[PDB]
Amino acid sequence: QTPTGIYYEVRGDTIYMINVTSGEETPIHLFGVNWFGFETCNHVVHGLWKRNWEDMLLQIKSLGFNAIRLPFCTESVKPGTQPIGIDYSKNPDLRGLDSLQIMEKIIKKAGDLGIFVLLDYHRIGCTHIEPLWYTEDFSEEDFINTWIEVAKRFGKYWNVIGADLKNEPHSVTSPPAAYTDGTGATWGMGNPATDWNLAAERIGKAILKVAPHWLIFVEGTQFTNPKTDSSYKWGYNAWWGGNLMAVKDYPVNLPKNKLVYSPHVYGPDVYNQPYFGPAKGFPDNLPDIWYHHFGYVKLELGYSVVIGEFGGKYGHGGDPRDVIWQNKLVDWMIENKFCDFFYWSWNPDSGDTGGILQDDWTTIWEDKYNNLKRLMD
Repeated sequence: QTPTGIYYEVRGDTIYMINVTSGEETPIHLFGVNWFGFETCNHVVHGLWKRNWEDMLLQIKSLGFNAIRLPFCTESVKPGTQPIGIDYSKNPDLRGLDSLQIMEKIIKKAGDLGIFVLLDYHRIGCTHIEPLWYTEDFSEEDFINTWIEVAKRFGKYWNVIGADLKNEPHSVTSPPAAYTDGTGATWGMGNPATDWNLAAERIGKAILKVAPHWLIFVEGTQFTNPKTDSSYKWGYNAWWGGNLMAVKDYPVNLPKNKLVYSPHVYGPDVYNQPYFGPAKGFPDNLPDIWYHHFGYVKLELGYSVVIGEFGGKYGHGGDPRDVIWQNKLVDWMIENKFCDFFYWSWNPDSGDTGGILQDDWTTIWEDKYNNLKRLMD
C-alpha cells in the first residue's frame, strides 16, 4: 500500500494524507508554486546562477507556500545528465552532482520543510512541449517506462504526492483537422492513440502499480471532440491543458480516490482571448467561462480539482487587464473553495507571465503576491 508509510487519497473533492500505521488522516491544502528548469536544457531548476538553492526553498516557505510543482524532462531524471548554469560559489554543495542528484536533494529539503512535491513530466526532450505523450523517436511505451522508473525512485520520498502525467496536452492544428490528423491530443474522439482520457488511464495504471500511494493528476486538453467543443460558445478558446469539458461524458477511467483533475488557466498576458474584451463582458463574464471549461468538474461533479498553472505579469510590463484578471480569478477561487493550486511561476524568467520573483531573482512582486496571499488566508 505504501513504501513510505504515507498514503495519499482523494475523498470527495479534498486531498488527504494518511499515516497508514497510526491510521491518522489529515486533509491537506496545496498552496503551491511551479519552480521550473529541470525540463529545460539547463537540466536544473533555474536561478541557481543568482541564488543558493536552499535559500530559494526557504524563501518559498517564508511566503506560506507548502507545495512545489516540479517540471522535468526525460533526461533530467536519468543518471549522468549534467546541469548547466549553476553558480557553484553560491551552491558549493551541488558541485559534482548530476541533475538527478540535485532533484533528490531539493525534494528531500522540501520534505524537511513540510513542502509537498508534485512531479510533472513536462517535456519528452528539453526543447518544447510536445502536443502528445509520444514522438517519432520516443514511444508511449518509452514514456510509460520513464514514469515507472520515476515512480520507483521518488515514491520513496514521503512528501512526493504524485504524478502530473503530461504537461499541457494540446493541438498544433485547428479543428476540424485537430480531431483527426494525429498530430494533437483529443478527448472522447474515440481513438485511443490520440484520446488523452484513454492515455491517462494507461499511464496512470502503470504508475499506480508501482506507487499505489500516489495521486494521478490529469490535465485537460486544448480541444476534445467536436460535439463537446461545439456545445459552448467559448469551447474552442480553452488553454492548453485547460479544456476539461469532456470529463462529464468521458471521465478518465481511474479509481476515484486516486484521481485529481488539473486544469491550466491564464490571462491576457498569455493570449488576447476574445472574452478578455470589455466588449464581450470582461471581467464579469469570467466565472461562467471558468465554470464551463473546468470549474464544474468540482462544483457539479465533485472531483478534486487542482489548478496546475495560472499566472501573469500583473501589470508589470504586460497588459494592465492582467491585474483585473488575477484579482477576479482569486476572488472566484476563494468563493468556490478552489483551495489547491500551483502558481506559474516562482521563476521570473517566463516570457509571457513573469513570476513571483522579479528579474533580480531576489525581490518579489509585492502586489502580485498580495493578491495570491488571499488564497492562503
